[PDB]
Amino acid sequence: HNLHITEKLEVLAKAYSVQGDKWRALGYAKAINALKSFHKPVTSYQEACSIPGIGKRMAEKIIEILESGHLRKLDHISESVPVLELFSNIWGAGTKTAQMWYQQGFRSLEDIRSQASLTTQQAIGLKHYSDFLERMPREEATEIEQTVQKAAQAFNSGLLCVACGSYRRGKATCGDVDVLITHPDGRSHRGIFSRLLDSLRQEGFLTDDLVSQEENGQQQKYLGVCRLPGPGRRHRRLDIIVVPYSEFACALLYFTGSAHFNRSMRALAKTKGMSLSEHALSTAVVRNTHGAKVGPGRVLPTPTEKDVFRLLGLPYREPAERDW
DNA sequence: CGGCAATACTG
DNA sequence: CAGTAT
DNA sequence: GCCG
Ligand SMILES: Cc1cn([C@H]2CC[C@@H](COP(=O)(O)OP(=O)(O)OP(=O)(O)O)O2)c(=O)[nH]c1=O
Ligand SMILES: [Mg+2]
Ligand code: NA
Ligand code: NA
Repeated sequence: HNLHITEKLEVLAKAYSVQGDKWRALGYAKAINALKSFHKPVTSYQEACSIPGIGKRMAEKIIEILESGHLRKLDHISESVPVLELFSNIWGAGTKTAQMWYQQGFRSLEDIRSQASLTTQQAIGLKHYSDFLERMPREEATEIEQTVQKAAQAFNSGLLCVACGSYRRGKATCGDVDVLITHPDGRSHRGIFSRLLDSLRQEGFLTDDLVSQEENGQQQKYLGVCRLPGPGRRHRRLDIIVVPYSEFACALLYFTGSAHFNRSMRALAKTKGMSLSEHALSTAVVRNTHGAKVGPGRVLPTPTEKDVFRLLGLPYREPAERDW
């Protein structure tokens, strides 16, 4: 909700991110993800330090954007950054691949297309490069969720289908469509991916598969590309997860996010000797001196999302209140 | 000093 | 496993 | 980067 001083920081955060300095980029993310949820412009160095997420190092940079109106750090960002960002926006390519391609002399998508060795996923990502950078209106996301739900309830009307992610958080636009599928009887959700996916392929709704371990009967997620019928339609990313009714609440909480919200909640659980994943909320978890899990602990009953919050000693938050 | 979420595929 | 993804 |  404020301080365009962040637009200068966002640039650095993205630079460190594409370059692989993930932890540093996370630090900037939180500092920025904070300078927004805040209220008044920061006018003092000590007034910065006071904000949770901002430190002495960050404050000194927040003073050069006000006292000087410009951050000199941006003037020394590697010329490789724009290219690394270009490359890492290819679905399936991350910082490691982008850096490798850059080191190999590649500088444009034309270079990637004609000379780079692409994985199957990356070839799909490049083929839909522009489309994958666009967000769809939530109205279209509804159409996509309904298309999957109809095909699902087609072979089992008992299947519960819910659109999660940014859609459930009530955003105006959606990057992809995240559909969670389960079954109230807690058993019939058995290997339905085969039937659902082949049904969606049957009607030409699915165009490309990115992640889909279909040889496996334990498949949990399907990440792919779909496109609604008619003219003026673009390819949209689709992410579907089938979960046992037993893990419905945690799966719903997870898939709804946001990402930063999930990380915050999971971090809280850890401080309480507990653990949260899309599968369950556990207590009495044993972790070594490195926060690594050594002992599983006990799964706690979590029939509903509110239960998870309750068990964590947190007040319930509607999906729209989790848009962190 | 050293964690910063916890998990699922791919090859 | 590393890399990438949610 | 931040912070316990
Ligand atoms: C990326 C990521 C995501 N999640 C969860 C929580 C969100 C859902 C859906 O992710 P998505 O990227 O579609 O996000 P979404 O919120 O739907 O935003 P878009 O509208 O799709 O961009 O997955 C997570 O726990 N950790 C992560 O690192
Ligand atoms: Mg989404
Ligand atoms: Na990418
Ligand atoms: Na497959």
